[PDB]
Amino acid sequence: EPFLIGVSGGTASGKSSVCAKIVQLLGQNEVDYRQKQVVILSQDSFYRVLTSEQKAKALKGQFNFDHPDAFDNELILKTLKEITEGKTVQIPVYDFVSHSRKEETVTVYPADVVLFEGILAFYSQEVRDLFQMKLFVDTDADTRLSRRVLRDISERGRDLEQILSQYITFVKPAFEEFCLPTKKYADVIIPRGADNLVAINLIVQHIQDILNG
Amino acid sequence: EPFLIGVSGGTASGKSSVCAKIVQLLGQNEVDYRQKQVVILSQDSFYRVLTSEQKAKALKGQFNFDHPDAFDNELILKTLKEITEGKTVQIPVYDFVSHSRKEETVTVYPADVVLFEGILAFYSQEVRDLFQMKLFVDTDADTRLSRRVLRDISERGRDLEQILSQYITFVKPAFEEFCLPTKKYADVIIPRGADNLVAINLIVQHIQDILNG
Amino acid sequence: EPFLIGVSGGTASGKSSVCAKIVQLLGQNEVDYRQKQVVILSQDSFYRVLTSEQKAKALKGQFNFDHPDAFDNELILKTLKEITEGKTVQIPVYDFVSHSRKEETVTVYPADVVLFEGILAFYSQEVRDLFQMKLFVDTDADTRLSRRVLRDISERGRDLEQILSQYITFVKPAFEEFCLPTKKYADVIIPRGADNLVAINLIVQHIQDILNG
Amino acid sequence: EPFLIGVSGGTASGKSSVCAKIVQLLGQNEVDYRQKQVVILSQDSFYRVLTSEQKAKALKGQFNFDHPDAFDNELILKTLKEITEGKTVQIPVYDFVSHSRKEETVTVYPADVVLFEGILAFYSQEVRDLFQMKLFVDTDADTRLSRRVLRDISERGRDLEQILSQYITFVKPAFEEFCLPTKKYADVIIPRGADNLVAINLIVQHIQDILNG
Ligand SMILES: Nc1ncnc2c1ncn2[C@@H]1O[C@H](COP(=O)(O)OP(=O)(O)O)[C@@H](O)[C@H]1O
Ligand SMILES: Nc1ncnc2c1ncn2[C@@H]1O[C@H](COP(=O)(O)OP(=O)(O)O)[C@@H](O)[C@H]1O
Ligand SMILES: Nc1ncnc2c1ncn2[C@@H]1O[C@H](COP(=O)(O)OP(=O)(O)O)[C@@H](O)[C@H]1O
Ligand SMILES: Nc1ncnc2c1ncn2[C@@H]1O[C@H](COP(=O)(O)OP(=O)(O)O)[C@@H](O)[C@H]1O
Ligand SMILES: Nc1ccn([C@@H]2O[C@H](COP(=O)(O)O)[C@@H](O)[C@H]2O)c(=O)n1
Ligand SMILES: Nc1ccn([C@@H]2O[C@H](COP(=O)(O)O)[C@@H](O)[C@H]2O)c(=O)n1
Ligand SMILES: Nc1ccn([C@@H]2O[C@H](COP(=O)(O)O)[C@@H](O)[C@H]2O)c(=O)n1
Ligand SMILES: Nc1ccn([C@@H]2O[C@H](COP(=O)(O)O)[C@@H](O)[C@H]2O)c(=O)n1
Ligand SMILES: [Mg+2]
Ligand SMILES: [Mg+2]
Ligand SMILES: [Mg+2]
Ligand SMILES: [Mg+2]
Repeated sequence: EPFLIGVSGGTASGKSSVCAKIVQLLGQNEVDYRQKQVVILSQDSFYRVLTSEQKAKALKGQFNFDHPDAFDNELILKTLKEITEGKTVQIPVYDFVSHSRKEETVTVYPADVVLFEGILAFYSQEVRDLFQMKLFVDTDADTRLSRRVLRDISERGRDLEQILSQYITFVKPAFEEFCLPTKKYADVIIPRGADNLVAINLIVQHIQDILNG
Repeated sequence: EPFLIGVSGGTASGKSSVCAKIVQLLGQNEVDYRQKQVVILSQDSFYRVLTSEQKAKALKGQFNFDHPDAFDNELILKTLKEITEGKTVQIPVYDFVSHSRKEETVTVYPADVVLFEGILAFYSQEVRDLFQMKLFVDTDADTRLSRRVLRDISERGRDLEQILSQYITFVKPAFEEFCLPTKKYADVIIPRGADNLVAINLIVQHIQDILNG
Repeated sequence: EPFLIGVSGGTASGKSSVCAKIVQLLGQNEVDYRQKQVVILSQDSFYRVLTSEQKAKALKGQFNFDHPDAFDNELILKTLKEITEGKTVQIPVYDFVSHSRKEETVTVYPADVVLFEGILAFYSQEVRDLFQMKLFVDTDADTRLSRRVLRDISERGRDLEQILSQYITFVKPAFEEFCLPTKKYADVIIPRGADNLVAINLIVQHIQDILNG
Repeated sequence: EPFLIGVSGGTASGKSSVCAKIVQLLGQNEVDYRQKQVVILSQDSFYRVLTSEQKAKALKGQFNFDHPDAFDNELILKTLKEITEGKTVQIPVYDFVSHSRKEETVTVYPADVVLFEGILAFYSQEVRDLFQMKLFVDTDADTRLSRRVLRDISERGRDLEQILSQYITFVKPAFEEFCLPTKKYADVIIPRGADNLVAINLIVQHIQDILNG
């Protein structure tokens, strides 16, 4: 029943902002949580719980959060399957500042349209096949690195050199090995991320049509 | 005023078939010529009339039909502006077999939506500014060459050797120098071409909305 | 022990002609077979013997000769190791017209320098580690397709349609999945191919040094 | 008489370090300044003197040091021509910390081999034709940005946000518009910059051969 839209692109490409803008333009930020018609799920909500050793390494920017193994892919698939079945689900909340899953959770009631966004949203064939539309937010790597540096220092309490070390060591290689090869599965490529008002209004209009019947 | 959609991409990327699929799905092929609400204009209709020396080289695959100068940009601008003003216009008919413009012209009546497609549709800023939406059909160069070889032999009366010679000598360099750099002006990138049904349906749905108001 | 130089690059990038130009410039074509100091080995000599079903599909351009499995990597490793040990070896002769290995084999006597070239020469780590120098011939995909079409029609008994079909279906995908990713192992990237005289002369000069001691 | 080698690549690709390593391995750092056989000239030595307004903007990372206009190209050409004529020349010394030409200068006596390195070494046809060998140090843009950030903060007294602003606004666009299109003129592409010992020893050996006669 629900129409699932998968959204991918590299880190800091604008995935989160594109999805947030779409939902805001659809007037969903005003709808009762129990009656939202369009919701956004982030693949990062499903990052795995780290062991003491792993967290230690994460604090030093030495843990690989960009490899498919960093995510609980079974939980992702099972949650998406339940959503397609019209079931109400609970989604974990991840804290990038402490590299941990919070205690609080977000309950997702049956929706008509679901946006699932993540750096590896198209990595798994099973997950891919669940999407009726696949969008890829394409932003150059150097541009994304500049955005990631500014974002991580000002929002995630990260140190510049740690960010750059983590990026060169893990983010870049994993993006090239696991994310780029999935771009070919996208139906539509969106450049300029959240500043692309034309592409965004196009998706908004399409979703509204789907909502109207 | 009519809603203009510009469509670009390299040679044989799928521009013509994408526009053709869009109007077919909109049911325009079952509407009388005078009653069509969506019409397709091709930049190739505006190739310049060749001088005798130019045609000579053209017959040997030694003329550059991929340079911006090969198109009558002044006529393109004039024609598109008149269309924007709701005027009925006559446009030339180009024959790829003879590298020449035919005697007959095509009457383009006022339509609600106009698709203008061509390898250098986004080259001119004045032209570019007339499009309310810009689409770029992105298809790999080798895939496109394959498509062009078969198409040119079967539709444009060309022979293998000349096609490859012209491609390597003029088409490839011109694409990199003049076409590729215009990709940044597109609002939406459609990979592969006419087989991309989700992207096509997104544009069809958008156009149907314009037609309904 | 002999100095081994590995050479890779996509199909028709210019690997064979680059190696051929190098030995020609070193004057090896004017030296008796037994006296040659620089020899060329092609990975294509190690294609596997096809089963009846495989040859059937091969005749229709429906067999994947671009997958690592299409080569006998065990024989390649064994042969190269023996050559490294200064042993004389016999290598197979492959016929592209019939997709089969000939009855006769070629005797490879101990040489001071060995050029081993092939589309997947850097795929195997064990093989890769035997090369003291690795060169990757980088030529654009469309340029390469053009070259392959002409070469395959004139040298490998293929017809246009089948070539393009095989290329798009197996060659292109395999290059992106298996060949392209090995480019990172090259020490030197030689663009364009055999027409790159400065790059070729650099390798010739380097080899002449090895020959002089 | 002198053999000129042009070296290009984007900012922080490793151009300076590659050239320095080559000269050091050739034993030139021990030779009397008046008798050096191999010398390195940097295109940055020829940055233009800024006006008061320009310097003000430079202090804010708002001046375009990546456009061909930022360099005194006539002085570059004339100096290279004089060097080819065996003339002794004087080369300005640039200070990145103060965005200015210093008073001190470096005198360059007749050399046998000259390495000229810069982000736009291959931009001018006249300058390009002076080179008998053209090398391009190829390093990914995101990797180069990370290196540039670390370098500018620790060696050029620049602020992080100013570096990123200057990079996004000027460096990246100019690299893509003016530098990338010159890569096609390179004879040899060198990856991994100064860590590529194989490629570096190859150039060293070639130069030594040129020096020996
Ligand atoms: N179009 C843009 N221009 C400049 N900065 C942007 C743009 N889009 C996003 N950013 C910034 O880049 C960072 C990446 O944000 P986000 O939308 O969450 O990307 P992603 O979800 O792919 O990681 C954010 O800090 C955001 O404010
Ligand atoms: N998905 C596809 N698979 C096989 N052939 C295709 C596909 N898409 C287009 N073609 C063919 O490729 C050629 C390029 O066609 P066209 O749509 O006219 O591109 P363009 O208008 O950009 O030049 C045509 O002969 C067309 O029928
Ligand atoms: N610079 C060039 N210009 C035109 N044709 C070329 C050039 N270089 C190679 N070719 C041709 O392209 C084809 C590819 O040849 P080859 O050297 O065998 O490449 P590879 O060994 O990588 O498959 C050959 O038919 C060859 O003669
Ligand atoms: N191979 C490398 N690995 C890590 N850092 C490097 C490497 N090569 C250079 N760097 C660093 O990157 C910066 C770029 O240096 P440089 O050689 O001067 O490049 P360019 O001359 O192209 O600007 C320097 O601060 C240097 O120490
Ligand atoms: N604890 C974590 C979890 C993820 N991440 C990063 O978050 C990125 C994915 O989130 P964005 O799509 O929002 O960029 C990954 O590239 C990864 O390196 C992190 O830096 N620390
Ligand atoms: N007489 C002509 C006119 C155009 N052309 C080619 O047609 C192409 C543009 O049309 P397509 O977008 O349909 O490929 C150009 O790349 C150009 O080389 C040609 O081959 N002969
Ligand atoms: N029987 C065979 C064996 C190999 N090949 C092709 O030969 C190529 C490898 O040789 P080149 O490097 O000379 O191009 C592969 O891309 C493969 O498709 C073929 O077309 N038929
Ligand atoms: N005053 C100056 C002059 C040049 N530059 C930078 O120096 C770079 C070129 O030097 P590198 O090749 O050493 O990176 C340019 O990208 C330019 O932005 C600067 O940041 N301030
Ligand atoms: Mg995000
Ligand atoms: Mg067309
Ligand atoms: Mg070959
Ligand atoms: Mg430098």
